[PDB]
Amino acid sequence: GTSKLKYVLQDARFFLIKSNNHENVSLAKAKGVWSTLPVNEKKLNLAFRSARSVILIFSVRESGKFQGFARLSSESHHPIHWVLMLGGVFKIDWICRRELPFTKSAHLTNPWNEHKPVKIGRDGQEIELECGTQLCLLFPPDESIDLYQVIHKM
Repeated sequence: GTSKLKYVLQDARFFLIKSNNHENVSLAKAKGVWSTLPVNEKKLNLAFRSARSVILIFSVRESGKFQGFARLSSESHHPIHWVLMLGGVFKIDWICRRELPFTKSAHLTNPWNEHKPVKIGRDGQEIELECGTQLCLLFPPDESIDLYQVIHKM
């Protein structure tokens, strides 16, 4: 179903994460971690304290797709063999590891990026609540995920 997912996303904040390559997203999916440049690290740490859930939505540049989404479980902390100055490491719990093609989100506009389609945005761009909720609800359901343990972290 979608009910526990909607509960996790209630009053959440959402951020677009852009990566240059698939290897870094695969590592993030395997290890449950992400790292970003200081300008975005400071914004995510502020957001983590400010909201019940902070959601990162991932897209590999040139792939034409999102690769999934995850929820911050910590602020950053200060090794990971990323394919490239970076900040600390955020722990994340994956909510969906399935892909979503940009063609399926063409009806969603992000007010915080001039109402451009939600696929458009620099790494770290915040996605407004309604747009981000609907984007997450478009992903295929990931039946390998149990949101019970995520709910307990809130």
